[PDB]
Amino acid sequence: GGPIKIIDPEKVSKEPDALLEGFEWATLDLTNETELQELWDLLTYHYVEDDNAMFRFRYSQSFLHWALMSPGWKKEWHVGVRATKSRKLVASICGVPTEINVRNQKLKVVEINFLCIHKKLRSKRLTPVLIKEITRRCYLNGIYQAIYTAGVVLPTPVSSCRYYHRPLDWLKLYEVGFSPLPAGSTKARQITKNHLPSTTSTPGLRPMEPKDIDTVHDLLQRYLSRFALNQAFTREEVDHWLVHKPETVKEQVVWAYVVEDPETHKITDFFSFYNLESTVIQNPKHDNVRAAYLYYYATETAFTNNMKALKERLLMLMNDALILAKKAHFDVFNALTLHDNPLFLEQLKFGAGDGQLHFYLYNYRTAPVPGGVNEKNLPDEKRMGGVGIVML
Ligand SMILES: CCCCCCCCCCCCCC(=O)SCCNC(=O)CCNC(=O)[C@H](O)C(C)(C)COP(=O)(O)OP(=O)(O)OC[C@H]1O[C@@H](n2cnc3c(N)ncnc32)[C@H](O)[C@@H]1OP(=O)(O)O
Ligand SMILES: Cc1ccnc(C)c1COc1c(Cl)cc(-c2ccnc(N3CCNCC3)c2)cc1Cl
Repeated sequence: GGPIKIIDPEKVSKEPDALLEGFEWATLDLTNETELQELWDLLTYHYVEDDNAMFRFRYSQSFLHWALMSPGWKKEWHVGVRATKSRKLVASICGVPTEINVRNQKLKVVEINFLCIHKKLRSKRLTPVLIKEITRRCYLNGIYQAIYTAGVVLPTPVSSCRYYHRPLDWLKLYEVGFSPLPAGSTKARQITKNHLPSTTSTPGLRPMEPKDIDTVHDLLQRYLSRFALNQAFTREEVDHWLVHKPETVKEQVVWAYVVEDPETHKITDFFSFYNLESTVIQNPKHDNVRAAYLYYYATETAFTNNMKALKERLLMLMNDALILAKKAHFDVFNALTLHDNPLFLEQLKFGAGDGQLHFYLYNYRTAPVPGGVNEKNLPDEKRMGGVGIVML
């Protein structure tokens, strides 16, 4: 495929379009703690809810710092709208730069995230106005393509993936209304079903350390290249997205583990997962669901091109991930059908979700890509090799 249109740099407007009366554009400076707070206040009460109004995503301030100030980031791409009189932040749309591979073409893009409109300004056609203004701001900086995911269907998706959920603390997920009691069964039998080992089983598995950066970078890129659509990681991005920094990050967001070969001492696998709570909206017993999401991972056994061998190693690596997540007090472990994940989701007892994530490319045309599912929307080993990028 290829780009849909060429942008004339000389016709990109210097000033933004007009906004609804009483409102004005504002560039957010998220190094300023009050503005980061303002953004957190908007998202906490106005961001992504499920269709039953039971859970709302609760990105923490530390997550946002991490997600929005990654290598190459520009404040010009953190876009707000404020009420002119109260100065209150009522809408947002953000991007960060990265490079992607789309069928062996390498593309400079922005990843678009955190589109949010205060509930009281909904249904006023403000979204197209947000979208068009961040577009202009990117165009001024020499970026002309974007990638994004959404829960809703818009023109020409590149792929689609289903959410899966492996219960770590089943009872709490039972009390919040998330997990069913099905149907001639017992709390105890469900806890039994979900009970995990207390120690990990992969030989040489330890926490990732800064010294592992170069070797993990190399393994990740090799693995990711087995996917038609992937993130082309830099060294700095491996550092930023995978290596938690104790001294500077007060609330930990990223968790990475490597597999040091007991004999050769070369890293042969790694996996990672991040922390993203949901607010439980109307609930007596509980306030908070603590969720871990599967992130990037890689394994040398994938290059043996033996699908049975890969299944074996992933079944073991991922079950250690569950055990480690449980140990860090997470209530549920979430994954999508992207990567080689259909090889293990069901067998490790993830239950199919109702959530769907659709993937989009702006100003770039390419043939559809497999999302790990089939025409019944259930995991399928023949339908992988497509989506290799995970977006927050
Ligand atoms: C090179 C640079 C390119 C840069 C940009 C590339 C493109 C980036 C694209 C943005 C990627 C975002 C990535 C994420 O962050 S996805 C996260 C989206 N956020 C939420 O779901 C949070 C809760 N919801 C809301 O805040 C509002 O409902 C939102 C803001 C979602 C809609 O507000 P509202 O409900 O007040 O609607 P409206 O009256 O203003 O506008 C109606 C129009 O908006 C279109 N719509 C609805 N949902 C989405 C959606 N998720 N992506 C794109 N478009 C969407 C819809 O087709 C309709 O168009 P049409 O019916 O006229 O055809
Ligand atoms: C199990 C659970 C726990 C906490 N919150 C939700 C919504 C759920 C329900 O499953 C969903 C459902 Cl139904 C929907 C989404 C969802 C939908 C639309 N957009 C997203 N985004 C999050 C990723 N970036 C793009 C926007 C997530 C995500 C999940 Cl994890």
